[PDB]
Amino acid sequence: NMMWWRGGVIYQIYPRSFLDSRGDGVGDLNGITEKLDYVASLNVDGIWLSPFFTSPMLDFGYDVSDYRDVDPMFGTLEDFKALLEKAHSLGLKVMIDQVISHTSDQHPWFQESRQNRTNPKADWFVWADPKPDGTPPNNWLSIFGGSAWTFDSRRQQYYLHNFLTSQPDVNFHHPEARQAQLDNMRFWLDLGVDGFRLDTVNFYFHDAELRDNPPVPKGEAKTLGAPEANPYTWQRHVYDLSRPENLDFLKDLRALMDEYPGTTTVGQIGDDNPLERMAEYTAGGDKLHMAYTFDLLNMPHSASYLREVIERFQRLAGDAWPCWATSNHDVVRSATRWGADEDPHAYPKVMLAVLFSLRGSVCLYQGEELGLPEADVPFERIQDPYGKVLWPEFKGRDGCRTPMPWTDGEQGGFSPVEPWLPMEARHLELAVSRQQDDPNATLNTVRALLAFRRSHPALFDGDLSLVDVGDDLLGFTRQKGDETLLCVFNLTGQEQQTTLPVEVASDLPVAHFTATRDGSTLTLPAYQAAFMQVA
Ligand SMILES: OC[C@H]1O[C@H](O[C@H]2[C@H](O)[C@@H](O)[C@@H](O)O[C@@H]2CO)[C@H](O)[C@@H](O)[C@@H]1O
Ligand SMILES: [Mg+2]
Repeated sequence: NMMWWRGGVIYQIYPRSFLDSRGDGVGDLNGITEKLDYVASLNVDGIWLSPFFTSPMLDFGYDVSDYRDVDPMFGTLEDFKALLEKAHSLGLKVMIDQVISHTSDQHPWFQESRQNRTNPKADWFVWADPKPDGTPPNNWLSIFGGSAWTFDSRRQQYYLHNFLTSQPDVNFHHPEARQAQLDNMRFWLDLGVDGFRLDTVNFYFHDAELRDNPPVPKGEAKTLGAPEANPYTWQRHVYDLSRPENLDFLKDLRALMDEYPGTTTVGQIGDDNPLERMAEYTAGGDKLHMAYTFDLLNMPHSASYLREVIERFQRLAGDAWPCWATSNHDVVRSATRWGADEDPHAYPKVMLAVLFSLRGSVCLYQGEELGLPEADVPFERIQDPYGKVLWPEFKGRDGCRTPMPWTDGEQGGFSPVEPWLPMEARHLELAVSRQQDDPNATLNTVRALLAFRRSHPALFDGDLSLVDVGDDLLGFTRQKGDETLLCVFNLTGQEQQTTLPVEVASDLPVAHFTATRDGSTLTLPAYQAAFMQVA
């Protein structure tokens, strides 16, 4: 089945916070290998591993110094091969992150590049002369704070970095660099991986003319890939990323992926118009297989908003394929980000039902199946550098990166010592051991939802058609050939009622969800979901 990815569910693993098996407080590959049975018990189709490659860990993995090796803190290449084999033996696909838009400054490429203007790798990165007054070439801002340019005295030149200063951006306008990254991907492809999560996929190319970005009109909706307090949201990003040439490169990338049947790619979109960019990137069947945005990774979460997102995406290319995610290593956990003012146990269930019922692929973040809320990390335990620039208006991403609670024992059974990030007390209450045999628990709801999803083709890659179910409900039909399912969701803490826009043949029960269908009237209690078979 070469089309497993088109509708499949992927479980994201953040290597540093999954399981420590070496007793150093940091998660490693062998721990993941140890918990692959649990992962498979989740009824997911595969996994996505955040960067485990050689890195100074300034951005904790996303600042790579060696693309073709495992950082000794996570383990070895052989350990990864073992992980891959065990995951394959359990029927799990293995996707790994690929951070090719920027390297660490400790990467040999940049170490050679920064020496002068004539060295073999001088144009592998984005270098530019200062303005006559000595200031950066343009008004481009780094997401992690300050200018996107940093002066280097060896070359008398600013280098570009959309993120950390220790994360210089790769110059994709230089062909040999692009090809170098392609080969770096071919390495892992030859190892036998099942796919790649493409980090900052729309960031690859920049405007070679280094043109200034226009400011954002005051009172307009800021970009969804950054907090409000970030000055990065003050300007419209048109020249610093999302260049036309990128499309071409995508094709190239796709071609590489096409050399290995069964493989797939999911790109991370960070753009002013994310749905349009995703649809543009995943259409044609000759570029990205799929991609995800920040549309479901932000604050709005009502049925009206979800309807708006779906409508906005359906406006675009019909041959595009979205991947939907409500949580990851960059945002506040959905149980808190979306359901802070909702029921702690009831809301995540129906939210996950919605996520699993959307047309497209799914990214399920580690712990989200347990309904884990965001952890409040104290200032002296902050690890993420992004949490030290906008404090206290923005405290970084460490809250969603606290270690996985396997038991309610010491350190959640994550480590025999104090972990790199502290263990959340609330997470101990929602630990796997406490949750493994609880029928009312979120974990079993996830298992049942995914099993139910697996048993219905319409819920894999069927068409989605919105129906009028009212303001405070989310209703649509999923249709694939023989099957047509009516899906209605109540995301509120109140009982909702509606008249069925279509006629129903039967009810489809799943995971203790309860709704009453009397005549033409469907009634859903708080945080309940209703699946039905359309006549
Ligand atoms: O590797 C740097 C950074 O990139 C990714 O996230 C970015 C995203 O691409 C941007 O659009 C924007 O939203 O900033 C994000 C980081 O806050 C990675 O997912 C992230 O882990 C990494 O730090
Ligand atoms: Mg370890």
